[PDB]
Amino acid sequence: KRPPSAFFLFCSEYRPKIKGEHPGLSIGDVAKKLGEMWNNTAA
DNA sequence: CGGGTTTTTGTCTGGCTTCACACTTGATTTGCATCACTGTGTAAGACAGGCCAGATCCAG
Repeated sequence: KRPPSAFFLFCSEYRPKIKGEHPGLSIGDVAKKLGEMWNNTAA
């Protein structure tokens, strides 16, 4: 159901970067980082 | 006016679930306001007025 898109793959691939490089915070900071990274780069 | 005898329950007690709860952003899906119109209103009766007809009256 609900076939994902390029952004969902971006999330599922680049969230573990911040989840393993800085595990001291919850994935709220990881989402915030991934979002400020996507907004600064292209698609 | 209040003594017996079961119901009706929140806990004490601490330790096992299954759901609850921060963030995105780009869609995707619902929810709701807006606009020019609609149908149901739906057959007879009362009254004045012109018109001849025939009754009402006049005079040789």
